[PDB]
Formats: sequence, structure tokens, C-alpha cells
Amino acid sequence: EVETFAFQAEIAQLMSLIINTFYSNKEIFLRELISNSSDALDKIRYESLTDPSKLDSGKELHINLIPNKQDRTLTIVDTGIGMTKADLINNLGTIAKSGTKAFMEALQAGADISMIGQFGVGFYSAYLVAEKVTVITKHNDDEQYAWESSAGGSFTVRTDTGEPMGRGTKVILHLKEDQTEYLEERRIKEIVKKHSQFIGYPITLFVEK
Ligand SMILES: O=C(NCc1ccc(F)cc1)c1ccc[nH]1
Repeated sequence: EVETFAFQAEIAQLMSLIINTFYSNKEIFLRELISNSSDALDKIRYESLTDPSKLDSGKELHINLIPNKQDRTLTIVDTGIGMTKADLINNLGTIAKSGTKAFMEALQAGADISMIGQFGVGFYSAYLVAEKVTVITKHNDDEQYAWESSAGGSFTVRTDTGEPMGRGTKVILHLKEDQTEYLEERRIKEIVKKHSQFIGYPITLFVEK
């Protein structure tokens, strides 16, 4: 049972701008997603300070980067707080309507795409490199869900029968044909060291057979 939803108009507009603007500095997508992961880990860590049982679903607080050249996917896994179904539908837990409004004024007032994270919509920079994005998520207060979108104005939500996650979020980037450099180990390492060197959680770059 798959539910299909239209993006709000302002979010569709943001995604088409990200997809269609000529803009070479695509590597910032990884910085934005890792920072989202760090924010989600901060949240569950804060909750556990007063309620240890919040970590019954998983004590480890980390970020894994998993390239797969056969599937042409880069997956960013974190064990942060996760998202409820309502969170997924409501722009993946963001205030994306007012954030997009601000971002797009900033772009006409000098800024560039790399500044997207300052407006709370950094997730959508995934479409700089991905033709389709799948988000699997598990929050302590809900079941496990899969969100998916290839842009084009709609996204789907379904219950995820896949491998159970415990708690956290998995962003699966189905990369564009000409963006496979972001599956290469030395390129990922360079980007992490350049842009995420002060993230307060271990980031493990998985290797391939
Ligand atoms: O660059 C501009 N729009 C294109 C754009 C592309 C991606 C993005 F995430 C945000 C905007 C702009 C608008 C106003 C001044 N500059």
C-alpha cells in the first residue's frame, strides 16, 4: 500500500531550481546530509539525557557512508532520532515552505546554492547528484517508513518491509549517470575532510569488495 503525495508548490520549485541551475560545486550535498545526520543525533542524545530508555533502540550514535558501485548508490546512515510518518510527509521534518522563501530571496540577493543549509532545506541538495532519493526512517514513536521521490512534483510514502533499522535515518542516493565520482573512496574522503571535519560523531566510510 503506497501513498502518493504532491509536493507543496514552493518545494517543487526549489527542487526544480536545484535540478536545472548550472552550478558546478555539487559536492556540498554530502556536507548538508551529514550535518542533518549530526542534528538528528544531537536530538536523540538530548532526549536520552533525562530518559535513558530512549536508547533502548540503539546505544551507538554514528554516521556511516556506504557506496555501492553496482547499484550506483551512495547511502548515508545515521542512528539519530529518526522521523515519524507525519514528519516525512511534512517535508522530512523541515519548515521547508518558509525556508525556501528565504533561500530564494537570498539567491537573488547574492547568495549561491552552497548556502542552502542556512535555510533549513539542505536535504534537497541531494538532487544536485541524485536522480532519485529514498529515505528509510524509524522513530521511537512510530513504525519504519520509506519515503521516495524522483522530483517531478510528487513523493511516495509506504511502510517499509525492508531490513529493520532500530532507530535513525537512511538516505539512499540513486546517483545520476555522470556523478559516479561520489562513489569513489578518495573523493568521498576528500569531501568529508574538507567540509565535515568537525562533526562530533564517528563517520565511517565503508569500502567495497
Ligand atoms: O540562484 C538563484 N536561483 C537558482 C537556485 C538554484 C538552487 C537553489 F538551491 C536555489 C536557487 C537565485 C534566486 C535569486 C537570486 N539567485
